[PDB]
Amino acid sequence: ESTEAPWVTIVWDDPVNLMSYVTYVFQKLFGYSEPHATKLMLQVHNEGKAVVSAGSRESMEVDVSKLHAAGLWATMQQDR
Ligand SMILES: [Mg+2]
Ligand code: NI
Repeated sequence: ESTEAPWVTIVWDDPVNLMSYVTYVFQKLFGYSEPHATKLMLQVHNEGKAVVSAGSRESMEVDVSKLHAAGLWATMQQDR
């Protein structure tokens, strides 16, 4: 198949960061509203991970880097 396909950024639950911090980071880095950021934070915390953004591989690479700088456990993968 082709490599021009969409990717996602995933945040993984970590035992150190405050829930309030994670909500704030999603608002700050992605411009998300409070209800949206809180829902994603709670999904990370209750499911162990959440897709937080989606787009091209190169765009997701930026989101991962931004999240790492904020101290969050982020990875990216191709979306199937
Ligand atoms: Mg994390
Ligand atoms: Ni998917």
